[PDB]
Amino acid sequence: ASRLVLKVGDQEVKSYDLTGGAYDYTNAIITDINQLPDFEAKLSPFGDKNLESSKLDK
Amino acid sequence: TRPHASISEKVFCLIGQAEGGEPNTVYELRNYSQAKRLFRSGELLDAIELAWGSNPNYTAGRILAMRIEDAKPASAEIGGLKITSKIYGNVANNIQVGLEKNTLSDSLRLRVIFQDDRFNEVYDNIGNIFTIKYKGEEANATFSVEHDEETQKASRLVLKVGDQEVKSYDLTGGAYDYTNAIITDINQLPDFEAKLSPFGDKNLESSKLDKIENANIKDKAVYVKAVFGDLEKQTAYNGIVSFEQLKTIEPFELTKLKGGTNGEPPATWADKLDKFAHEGGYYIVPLSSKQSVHAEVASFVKERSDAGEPMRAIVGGGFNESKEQLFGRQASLSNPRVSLVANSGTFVMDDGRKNHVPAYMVAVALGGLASGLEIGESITFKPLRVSSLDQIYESIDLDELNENGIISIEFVRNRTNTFFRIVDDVTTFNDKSDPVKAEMAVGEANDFLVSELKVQLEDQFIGTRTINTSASIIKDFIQSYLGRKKRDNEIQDFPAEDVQVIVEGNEARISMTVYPIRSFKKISVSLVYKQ
Repeated sequence: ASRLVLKVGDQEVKSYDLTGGAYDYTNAIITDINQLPDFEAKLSPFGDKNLESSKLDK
Repeated sequence: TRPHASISEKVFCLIGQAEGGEPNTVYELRNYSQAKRLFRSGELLDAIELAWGSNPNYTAGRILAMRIEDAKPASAEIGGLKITSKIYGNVANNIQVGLEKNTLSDSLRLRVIFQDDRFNEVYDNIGNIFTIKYKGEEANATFSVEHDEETQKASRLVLKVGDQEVKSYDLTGGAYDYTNAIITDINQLPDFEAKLSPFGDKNLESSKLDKIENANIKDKAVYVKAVFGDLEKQTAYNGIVSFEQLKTIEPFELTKLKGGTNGEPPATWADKLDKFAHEGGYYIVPLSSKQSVHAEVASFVKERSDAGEPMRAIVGGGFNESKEQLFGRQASLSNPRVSLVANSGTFVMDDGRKNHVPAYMVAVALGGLASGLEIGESITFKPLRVSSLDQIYESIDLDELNENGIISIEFVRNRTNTFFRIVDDVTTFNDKSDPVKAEMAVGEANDFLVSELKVQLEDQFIGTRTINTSASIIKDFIQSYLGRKKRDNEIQDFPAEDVQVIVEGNEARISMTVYPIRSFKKISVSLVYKQ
């Protein structure tokens, strides 16, 4: 995985660059999505999955 | 709270593929906290801690190290600034820098992020050097700051009441080099006031102030900004990043630096390896692998010794290299001052990871041990503290290796303990008839003794006081020197009566004999049982 992109309508609001940096771990993605006023993110209740963001799926 | 509490002569060299710090420059090392600060990763960081973790008792002294890479720093041009990373290599690309505005103060804000170090800092109140206020009863009052259009240095600060100048502060040079003089003199005027910014002693040079015109003062405490000089004050000696002004500074989005490079593997080593030619190291071990390195290092060492600088290298071939390969490497490396290590293994290390260790790094460990020994003390039978050795060799194989001049390591399981001891210090030079060439400790003692004798002869005689310093005086000086060295036990004995000097003109030809320390190597016991 290289990018996670949030799009409102047709246009990108923000993108999380998963190639490497602040978003090596998914929990940073959860926190930053939660930081956006219009978006929310919540971790799965079944254990601290907490996977590396490079292993996310298309 | 500035005063507070918070909570071996044989210098050794390392060179090879380090993955951190600026390359092509020699670094002198004393503690591995210094190493991690500079050599973040790669074989050099392992090699340093191995040298200082080489032996339970012995350790290497100060280490001279260079990263041999063509690395360059990541950099960016954005806004009115050129941004350069202090880190060298590909990792520098991860650095992200961005300018913002603090609207509450009408001032810039800077942020730098580097996630690998977990480094994240904010710099605030950038600019806003000092405020000006006015109290006169006239309708309005203003000020202006103007530059020299060529250098863009501030040249004047002018205070104007109505349309006309009351007073001007000539910032080109003189009493107003520093802004604090401007503050004091504005405060001296009855109708004007000035107060320094509360956020630190900004106290900038007045030439670095910014261009302002016709700012109305009467209703406002108006800030002079001087953003770039304040940026330099707050960031010049700080952080991972540095800035240069190309244009106007304005906010820009957080941007990754680009262009961080490590460079290709080097095709040759002379132009970088020769930097050790005056650093004063004795032992050197190259962490790199290829035989071209061994040839170039041997040539370098030989040139240094021919130039009067003693040096010796320790080498070891790869992983599990059989005797046939090692003999070919020895035949390609048979000159003295190079020691070939036969074995490779594993090191238990403070990383937690069990390292898989080539013979090059075993030779590193051996160089760290030898540099920690006393001058003239042999690595023979000393412990190595290797974890496990990928060893094919038994007693006859060890004989074959050692007779060929190839250093070998033997695992010994004592009755209740295990240790790895190295059998001998034989050099790669094959002919055993001359132990100065064949044996490393004898050569080391010879090099140090000869250098000392050279220096003492220089001081005593090549001061060139007179030709009347006849041959008998030189003989006496020699004999006194050898007597001192016998007293120090640096030599076993010398003939008192068999030193001769012949002098003719400005030249003295001298011959002497010295008995080297005779080492004792072999024992055989014929145990017999009776009754």
